[PDB]
Amino acid sequence: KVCEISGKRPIVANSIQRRGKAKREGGVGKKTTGISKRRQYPNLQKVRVRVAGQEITFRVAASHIPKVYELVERAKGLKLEGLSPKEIKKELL
RNA sequence: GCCCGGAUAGCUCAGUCGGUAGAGCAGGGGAUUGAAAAUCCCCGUGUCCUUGGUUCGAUUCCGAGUCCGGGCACCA
RNA sequence: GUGAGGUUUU
RNA sequence: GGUAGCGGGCGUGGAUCCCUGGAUGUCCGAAUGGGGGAACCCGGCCGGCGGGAACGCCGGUCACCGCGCUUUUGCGCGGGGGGAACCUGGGGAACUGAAACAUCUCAGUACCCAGAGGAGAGGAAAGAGAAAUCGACUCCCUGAGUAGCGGCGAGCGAAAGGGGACCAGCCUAAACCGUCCGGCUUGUCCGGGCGGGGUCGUGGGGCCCUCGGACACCGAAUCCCCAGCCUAGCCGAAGCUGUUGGGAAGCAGCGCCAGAGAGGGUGAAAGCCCCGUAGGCGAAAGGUGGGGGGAUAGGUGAGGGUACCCGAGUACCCCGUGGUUCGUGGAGCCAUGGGGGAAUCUGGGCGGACCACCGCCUAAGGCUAAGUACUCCGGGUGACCGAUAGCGCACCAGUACCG
RNA sequence: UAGGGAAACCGAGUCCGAACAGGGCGCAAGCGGGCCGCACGCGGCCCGCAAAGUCCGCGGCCGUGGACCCGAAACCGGGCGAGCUAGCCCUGGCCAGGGUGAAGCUGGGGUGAGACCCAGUGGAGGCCCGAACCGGUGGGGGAUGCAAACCCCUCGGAUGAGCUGGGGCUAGGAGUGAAAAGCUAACCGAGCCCGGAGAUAGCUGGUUCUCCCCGAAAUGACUUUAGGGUCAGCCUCAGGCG
RNA sequence: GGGGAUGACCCCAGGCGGUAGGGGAGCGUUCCCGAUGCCGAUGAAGGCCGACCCGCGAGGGCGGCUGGAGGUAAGGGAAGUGCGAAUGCCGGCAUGAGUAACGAUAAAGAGGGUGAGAAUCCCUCUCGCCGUAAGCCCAAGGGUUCCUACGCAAUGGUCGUCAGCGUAGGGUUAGGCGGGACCUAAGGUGAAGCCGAAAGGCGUAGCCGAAGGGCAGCCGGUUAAUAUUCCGGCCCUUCCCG
RNA sequence: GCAAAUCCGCCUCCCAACAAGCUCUGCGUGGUGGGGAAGCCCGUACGGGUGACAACCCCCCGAAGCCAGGGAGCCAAGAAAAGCCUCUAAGCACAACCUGCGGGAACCCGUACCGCAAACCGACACAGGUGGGCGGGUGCAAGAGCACUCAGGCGCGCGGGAGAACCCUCGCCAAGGAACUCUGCAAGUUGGCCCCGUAACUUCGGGAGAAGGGGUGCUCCCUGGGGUGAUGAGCCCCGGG
RNA sequence: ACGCUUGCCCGGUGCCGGAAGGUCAAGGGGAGGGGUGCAAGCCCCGAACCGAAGCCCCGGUGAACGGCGGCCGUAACUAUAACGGUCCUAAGGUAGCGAAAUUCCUUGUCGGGUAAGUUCCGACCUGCACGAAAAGCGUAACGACCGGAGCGCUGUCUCGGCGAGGGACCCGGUGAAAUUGAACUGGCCGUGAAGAUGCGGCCUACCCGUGGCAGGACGAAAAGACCCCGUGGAGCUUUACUGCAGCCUGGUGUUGGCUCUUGGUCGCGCCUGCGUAGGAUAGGUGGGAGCCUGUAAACCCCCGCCUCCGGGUGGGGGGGAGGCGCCGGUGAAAUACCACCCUGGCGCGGCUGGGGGCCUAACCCUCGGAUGGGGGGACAGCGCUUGGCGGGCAGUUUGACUG
RNA sequence: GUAGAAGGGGGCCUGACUGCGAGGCCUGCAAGCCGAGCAGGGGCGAAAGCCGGGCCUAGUGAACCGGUGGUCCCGUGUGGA
Ligand SMILES: [Mg+2]
Ligand SMILES: [Mg+2]
Ligand SMILES: [Mg+2]
Ligand SMILES: [Mg+2]
Ligand SMILES: [Mg+2]
Ligand SMILES: [Mg+2]
Ligand SMILES: [Mg+2]
Ligand SMILES: [Mg+2]
Ligand SMILES: [Mg+2]
Ligand SMILES: [Mg+2]
Ligand SMILES: [Mg+2]
Ligand SMILES: [Mg+2]
Ligand SMILES: [Mg+2]
Ligand SMILES: [Mg+2]
Ligand SMILES: [Mg+2]
Ligand SMILES: [Mg+2]
Ligand SMILES: [Mg+2]
Ligand SMILES: [Mg+2]
Ligand SMILES: [Mg+2]
Ligand SMILES: [Mg+2]
Ligand SMILES: [Mg+2]
Ligand SMILES: [Mg+2]
Ligand SMILES: [Mg+2]
Ligand SMILES: [Mg+2]
Ligand SMILES: [Mg+2]
Ligand SMILES: [Mg+2]
Ligand SMILES: [Mg+2]
Ligand SMILES: [Mg+2]
Ligand SMILES: [Mg+2]
Ligand SMILES: [Mg+2]
Ligand SMILES: [Mg+2]
Ligand SMILES: [Mg+2]
Ligand SMILES: [Mg+2]
Ligand SMILES: [Mg+2]
Ligand SMILES: [Mg+2]
Ligand SMILES: [Mg+2]
Ligand SMILES: [Mg+2]
Ligand SMILES: [Mg+2]
Ligand SMILES: [Mg+2]
Ligand SMILES: [Mg+2]
Ligand SMILES: [Mg+2]
Ligand SMILES: [Mg+2]
Ligand SMILES: [Mg+2]
Ligand SMILES: [Mg+2]
Ligand SMILES: [Mg+2]
Ligand SMILES: [Mg+2]
Ligand SMILES: [Mg+2]
Ligand SMILES: [Mg+2]
Ligand SMILES: [Mg+2]
Ligand SMILES: [Mg+2]
Ligand SMILES: [Mg+2]
Ligand SMILES: [Mg+2]
Ligand SMILES: [Mg+2]
Ligand SMILES: [Mg+2]
Ligand SMILES: [Mg+2]
Ligand SMILES: [Mg+2]
Ligand SMILES: [Mg+2]
Ligand SMILES: [Mg+2]
Ligand SMILES: [Mg+2]
Ligand SMILES: [Mg+2]
Ligand SMILES: [Mg+2]
Ligand SMILES: [Mg+2]
Ligand SMILES: [Mg+2]
Ligand SMILES: [Mg+2]
Ligand SMILES: [Mg+2]
Ligand SMILES: [Mg+2]
Ligand SMILES: [Mg+2]
Ligand SMILES: [Mg+2]
Ligand SMILES: [Mg+2]
Ligand SMILES: [Mg+2]
Ligand SMILES: [Mg+2]
Ligand SMILES: [Mg+2]
Ligand SMILES: [Mg+2]
Ligand SMILES: [Mg+2]
Ligand SMILES: [Mg+2]
Ligand SMILES: [Mg+2]
Ligand SMILES: [Mg+2]
Ligand SMILES: [Mg+2]
Ligand SMILES: [Mg+2]
Ligand SMILES: [Mg+2]
Ligand SMILES: [Mg+2]
Ligand SMILES: [Mg+2]
Ligand SMILES: [Mg+2]
Ligand SMILES: [Mg+2]
Ligand SMILES: [Mg+2]
Ligand SMILES: [Mg+2]
Ligand SMILES: [Mg+2]
Ligand SMILES: [Mg+2]
Ligand SMILES: [Mg+2]
Ligand SMILES: [Mg+2]
Ligand SMILES: [Mg+2]
Ligand SMILES: [Mg+2]
Ligand SMILES: [Mg+2]
Ligand SMILES: [Mg+2]
Ligand SMILES: [Mg+2]
Ligand SMILES: [Mg+2]
Ligand SMILES: [Mg+2]
Ligand SMILES: [Mg+2]
Ligand SMILES: [Mg+2]
Ligand SMILES: [Mg+2]
Ligand SMILES: [Mg+2]
Ligand SMILES: [Mg+2]
Ligand SMILES: [Mg+2]
Ligand SMILES: [Mg+2]
Ligand SMILES: [Mg+2]
Ligand SMILES: [Mg+2]
Ligand SMILES: [Mg+2]
Ligand SMILES: [Mg+2]
Ligand SMILES: [Mg+2]
Ligand SMILES: [Mg+2]
Ligand SMILES: [Mg+2]
Ligand SMILES: [Mg+2]
Ligand SMILES: [Mg+2]
Ligand SMILES: [Mg+2]
Ligand SMILES: [Mg+2]
Ligand SMILES: [Mg+2]
Ligand SMILES: [Mg+2]
Ligand SMILES: [Mg+2]
Ligand SMILES: [Mg+2]
Ligand SMILES: [Mg+2]
Ligand SMILES: [Mg+2]
Ligand SMILES: [Mg+2]
Ligand SMILES: [Mg+2]
Ligand SMILES: [Mg+2]
Ligand SMILES: [Mg+2]
Ligand SMILES: [Mg+2]
Ligand SMILES: [Mg+2]
Ligand SMILES: [Mg+2]
Ligand SMILES: [Mg+2]
Ligand SMILES: [Mg+2]
Ligand SMILES: [Mg+2]
Ligand SMILES: [Mg+2]
Ligand SMILES: [Mg+2]
Ligand SMILES: [Mg+2]
Ligand SMILES: [Mg+2]
Ligand SMILES: [Mg+2]
Ligand SMILES: [Mg+2]
Ligand SMILES: [Mg+2]
Ligand SMILES: [Mg+2]
Ligand SMILES: [Mg+2]
Ligand SMILES: [Mg+2]
Ligand SMILES: [Mg+2]
Ligand SMILES: [Mg+2]
Ligand SMILES: [Mg+2]
Ligand SMILES: [Mg+2]
Ligand SMILES: [Mg+2]
Ligand SMILES: [Mg+2]
Ligand SMILES: [Mg+2]
Ligand SMILES: [Mg+2]
Ligand SMILES: [Mg+2]
Ligand SMILES: [Mg+2]
Repeated sequence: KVCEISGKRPIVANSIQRRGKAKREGGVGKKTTGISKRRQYPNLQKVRVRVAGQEITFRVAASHIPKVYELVERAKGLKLEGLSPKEIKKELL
């Protein structure tokens, strides 16, 4: 799925397996022996954030783990202790 | 094709961690046992892989591989 | 407290 | 109404018909009070009716999601679904071609999903590429089947520049400043929304000093008005006689008009029998108004000092990938799935491994008309057809019929 | 209109090369030609629209496009179907009649007590015979039939591993399967409908008016190739030699 | 090759079987320039003939009959341009041929009536068949096929006056019967929540979901067609009001 | 009882205890109402008057149906929720609930016909298939089987001649009895009930209805009973001589 | 189902276990080189070494896949095998059956059944080519299964006949079907693509029908259902190829705090060499007549240090001119003065590489009413990357000449 | 085919060269083979002359992708790689 902050999507990518040592390191070269479609995913991980309303769980990538904890200090001057444990979620940017 | 361990007597094998070497068969007669089997005894078969070198030497150590194998590639 | 690779019938 | 037939009534006091604005518009259908096997059933609240408490009906409101206000209640603004073809993004084949065939081609095509449009996408250079050059973007013709890629086989295939259609450029965060709120050490600072301040490569901009003068100019893509166009239409020249025949428009005589001798109908073959073509008028009302006049928002300058800021897990490196002609080749650039990981103009990216010089441009935020594709629909044309043609249907057709 | 060379680069020359040896590429060779300018080297001229090429038309052929037409077995994408059939879940219904007589119970015999035996009672079985019912073993008819799976007789189970009504779930490289590769809407070694797709076919068939002139071949050299191909041989047309 | 009046008209010599093919010359059809024209009721295209004329031909002229309103030179062009074959297609009509069959071997016969027409329609008297149905009542399913009156255009495997066939008019009456305003199982949808590129897929509470549970009606008559509904007797249920 | 209870569950019980009381069904009787034939006249059809003041009594067989949530046995262990009964939370106790007495209201859809076929599904008025219930009587021991026949329908929607070969179905046959054929394939015999008898072998059940046989009709007399009815008179059943 | 058993061998393969050892990926590490720049710097390689899974190797596993022999001589001729010698050997089939659903020779041989038996039954074993859980031999009951025999009875037959109904036949009514080049369609003998109604010769035959047979029209149906070809298409298999699902595994993110001993380029330091032939704690060698020495020697008493148990080398606190080697002695080599690195027990400079023990907040599971308890615990799962297994799946290929 | 050496023996050398190659055999094409002669510089022989492998016919493999030396030709703005 999509990240909650950045938005990195699971992209498709070919898995081009081949056989043969290369040109400058060998004799002939690299011949492609088979191609197949492939489904690359991101590091979608869960993290708990202790806000005084509710301990919210997120879904964020490993390259954006410090974006969440950096985003707590940005999300500290906003309205704390909201009237429901769900409205704290979508009000991050 | 780099690397890995070796080629010993018709047969296969006792080996060195550098100063050693072969035992068994289709074989002839043989103390034996009161003239019976062969327990046991002489006995027919070493370029110890081809070759170069520390070395008193090479029947044994080390270097390239011609001899055969497993993994590893690479083959337009 | 100790002894047999062990035998065959003319 | 097609559309006959019986039986009735309307119209100059303007009937029928056409166009525009309205009202009603049962039920289903995004369906949306709820259920539901679509065109059915059952309700809640507020008013009314039937003698009306119990029963029924009518008129409003009651689905979900994202926003602003409302501290919760609730009120306003949008979205859901469909659309012949087109466009963008995310997935995505196989037969065929290589006279097999797995890389490749077919092809990022058919097809599936999402949203928007009368187009979409793209767009104001971290561009292009050799000339110190061009200067947003889109489309056509060239360049050119060229350079290139490719079991270097099949085959795929640019870009630069030029001639053209069109031409519009902008907005915002950052440094600095004012209010309010949040954490709280209520210190002298942090975090967020608003108001001024900035949109740059000739580097721009914040603060301070000097030159000052704008109170003059530009100007929308926003708004207002209007020319014009569309949804109904109107005016609009000119001929008779006799004969064959059932029928004259033919034929014979004398004529007429032409800004109209296109077409169709008229018992047959007509410029002068009719409807209209030439040409000119026509809007009360509703749409368009890219065309043209006005208004506003918004823009306007030079030197010195300071080096505070110029788009963060981002540039860059490695592995795995897609696109450009680039299939891993010397493999650049554009985005990145993962790992490491800064700087803010003495900072960076690019000019095809790479190093130095020399040139171009500021990425990591967003918007943008015009030129381009297509025809459900409107009309005109056709060396287009004429009921086995043409769309599947010229006819009461996506019907009868099959499943 | 200038071409060589892989390019650099050079140019009526270039390249191979030390080279003017030698060779491969092009080059100039003269068509209409009063050209007598009066030097028979004639320089080049009236001058055929040409050596010399381009643009358009009309034909033959070819490549990419479906490319003379018809016809597959198949592949992929999106969906429709478990009202037939296969399995299963929930809820109901069906099984006439007759017999054999298990476990237990009661009574009697037995001994010290049982175990054990007999009689009655008892009515369970994937029991037996046999109806509706679900099936089709064997025979006959039916064979453009009554029927795109029947009819007459005989049959196996018929209290169950049973039969069946109603509401559902499972699906195409998948479902289900007491397992045959059966069934999945009358045809299943991978359904049906649409689209790619006018797929491909060196494989069959067909290919429409007339007249005239010439006229073949079934051979050779090669191909994961022998029924098809490329070149040559054979034929025809046009332009030149004679 | 020649006379070369260049004659595109006649002499001389040679040749004229032919598939796949190569080449040359013509005919016919749709439309277009010619066409603001010409032909055409004294008769156009098309249809049926010709023993007529021209042409080696595809064919073109002319004459007669039918037809009732279009056709188009000469010279050219563009083709959706010439059919007998493709187990081609579409529509018609043949052969098979007055042939097989006429649909369970349960079975018909006779007298009257209607009617133009009767083995087939209506009535009566005999005979046969089913009678755990070939009888009756419901749920499926079908959707006016039910009844009456008038008829045989078409249908009934023959006829038919009849018809489940056509035209018209009627006919289905519910507090108590079966469903909803009651509930639930398998299963489906689905607040919260979870997962997945999107379409979407799981999923608590709750909702839907039945031939399952609960709930108050029995007997007889009436029409050509309605009956636990209409009516006669008789008994109950739910809710509201005093 | 994811408790709030006087309700339910558990433990202490003076008692009752195979019972009785109280509630829930079915049947009979029951105020009363309806039906009332076969046969006969009028009969076009349809059917109508009828024959009555109609009778409407008794006996037996007897269900898979009702009481029902009965009883016994067995393992494979045999749904949910709603109505209704009861106790309470917030609330209300001038309310609200229950039983009577009188008066009102009861809504939307189905309703015809065929429904084991001519109207459903099979291109057809198709010898196929289609769920549930009633599905009579007599005899065969019984029975939804067989044969016939009540009520109800039907003669199957092409017939009439002759009575060739040949096809299908059926019946019969001197003598042989499987000799035909790949094979007793097909056809035929045995067949139901009661009574004697029943082998090899075995997992002791079975084989087994083994194989083999005898009887079955009708009339009269005597007699054992059982059920209902009353103890038997009457009526059904099992028999024996 | 059940009675008796599952005997032989682990060589190939599958599987399990393996802290010894070989190979190997990403990666870590990096001597030594290359390009460029005036250099500072930047960019490429890079051999040593470390580095899992997997493969190789060892053992086990046969109610795992899988198989289970030949040859020469010997007993009163024959026969043997029960005995003696070989192995492509891992191993040579044991019990129990056997011309059998197995047997080619074969109808093997004998006996029963019949008069006649290629079938059947019971044995013989000469098992091409039974066989022990792809189970071996029997077995009460049972089977719409197959094979054989007998019995009473039957047309099934020798050998047919007769009768009945529904068709067939005639008449009245309705009235198709596939096939079809046109047909005015004779036989024989020859020819013709090699099987003649049509061609040639001879013979026969008036035209047209009705009922029947099916010998012909190479009759009809289906574009052979057998065989071959197509570089046709599918289903299935495998140690045929390549990928994928899935599984194992190193690195890395999620993912942390500590501790123990081990590892690598690692020589600053410790003091390690005795098969040894003589005097031996004798390393190969380099100087080898000087220095241990009065800044505290010698028979051996200090003594940490290691040890093959002999013994030597450092702190030397009390000694007091004596230790004795270059040669002789050993030999493949001569020290005692200055150390060149191997052989090693060992302190540490660079990174901790791996293996354990504890806590745990991340993460996961779980508990009635869950911002809180319990357990696992930085492991699992998940992403990227690397290597291996992998017909479970998919795309595929498997040639041609050929009397 | 060869003794009027190509056969056997001895001396000296590597022409078992580099750039070409007129004219041909054969062939569909691709290939295969003979090659007098020119230049440079050699070997043998005093010279004339011969030597561009083997007495001859078989002893092999088109193309593409790459490896090792030289050439310094191109090398993507410039100089280099
Ligand atoms: Mg990171
Ligand atoms: Mg003795
Ligand atoms: Mg009108
Ligand atoms: Mg009128
Ligand atoms: Mg009127
Ligand atoms: Mg009027
Ligand atoms: Mg008006
Ligand atoms: Mg309107
Ligand atoms: Mg309304
Ligand atoms: Mg609704
Ligand atoms: Mg809905
Ligand atoms: Mg109100
Ligand atoms: Mg009111
Ligand atoms: Mg009122
Ligand atoms: Mg809206
Ligand atoms: Mg498109
Ligand atoms: Mg895309
Ligand atoms: Mg493909
Ligand atoms: Mg291909
Ligand atoms: Mg492409
Ligand atoms: Mg939309
Ligand atoms: Mg849309
Ligand atoms: Mg536009
Ligand atoms: Mg646009
Ligand atoms: Mg846009
Ligand atoms: Mg845009
Ligand atoms: Mg910009
Ligand atoms: Mg351009
Ligand atoms: Mg321009
Ligand atoms: Mg501003
Ligand atoms: Mg007018
Ligand atoms: Mg006018
Ligand atoms: Mg007139
Ligand atoms: Mg006119
Ligand atoms: Mg006139
Ligand atoms: Mg507007
Ligand atoms: Mg405009
Ligand atoms: Mg700064
Ligand atoms: Mg690339
Ligand atoms: Mg990039
Ligand atoms: Mg990234
Ligand atoms: Mg960069
Ligand atoms: Mg660069
Ligand atoms: Mg249109
Ligand atoms: Mg049409
Ligand atoms: Mg017509
Ligand atoms: Mg339909
Ligand atoms: Mg030349
Ligand atoms: Mg020239
Ligand atoms: Mg089913
Ligand atoms: Mg159903
Ligand atoms: Mg049974
Ligand atoms: Mg029944
Ligand atoms: Mg069956
Ligand atoms: Mg059958
Ligand atoms: Mg059978
Ligand atoms: Mg039976
Ligand atoms: Mg039975
Ligand atoms: Mg069934
Ligand atoms: Mg599919
Ligand atoms: Mg599968
Ligand atoms: Mg399955
Ligand atoms: Mg089927
Ligand atoms: Mg199929
Ligand atoms: Mg096709
Ligand atoms: Mg295609
Ligand atoms: Mg071809
Ligand atoms: Mg000729
Ligand atoms: Mg040719
Ligand atoms: Mg010529
Ligand atoms: Mg003449
Ligand atoms: Mg002549
Ligand atoms: Mg000719
Ligand atoms: Mg020809
Ligand atoms: Mg036409
Ligand atoms: Mg005229
Ligand atoms: Mg006329
Ligand atoms: Mg015409
Ligand atoms: Mg006429
Ligand atoms: Mg055509
Ligand atoms: Mg035709
Ligand atoms: Mg035909
Ligand atoms: Mg006849
Ligand atoms: Mg006949
Ligand atoms: Mg006939
Ligand atoms: Mg007949
Ligand atoms: Mg009959
Ligand atoms: Mg009669
Ligand atoms: Mg009569
Ligand atoms: Mg009469
Ligand atoms: Mg009759
Ligand atoms: Mg119905
Ligand atoms: Mg119907
Ligand atoms: Mg009707
Ligand atoms: Mg009538
Ligand atoms: Mg009629
Ligand atoms: Mg009729
Ligand atoms: Mg009449
Ligand atoms: Mg009717
Ligand atoms: Mg409901
Ligand atoms: Mg209601
Ligand atoms: Mg419900
Ligand atoms: Mg409920
Ligand atoms: Mg559900
Ligand atoms: Mg769902
Ligand atoms: Mg119900
Ligand atoms: Mg019910
Ligand atoms: Mg409950
Ligand atoms: Mg009814
Ligand atoms: Mg009725
Ligand atoms: Mg029934
Ligand atoms: Mg029917
Ligand atoms: Mg019928
Ligand atoms: Mg029927
Ligand atoms: Mg049935
Ligand atoms: Mg009797
Ligand atoms: Mg009886
Ligand atoms: Mg019966
Ligand atoms: Mg009767
Ligand atoms: Mg009848
Ligand atoms: Mg009849
Ligand atoms: Mg009939
Ligand atoms: Mg007869
Ligand atoms: Mg007889
Ligand atoms: Mg007899
Ligand atoms: Mg016989
Ligand atoms: Mg015989
Ligand atoms: Mg039989
Ligand atoms: Mg009784
Ligand atoms: Mg410099
Ligand atoms: Mg340097
Ligand atoms: Mg540096
Ligand atoms: Mg059975
Ligand atoms: Mg017979
Ligand atoms: Mg019949
Ligand atoms: Mg007839
Ligand atoms: Mg013949
Ligand atoms: Mg003839
Ligand atoms: Mg003849
Ligand atoms: Mg026949
Ligand atoms: Mg722990
Ligand atoms: Mg925690
Ligand atoms: Mg813990
Ligand atoms: Mg981990
Ligand atoms: Mg496969
Ligand atoms: Mg393929
Ligand atoms: Mg000589
Ligand atoms: Mg050549
Ligand atoms: Mg030689
Ligand atoms: Mg560059
Ligand atoms: Mg450069």
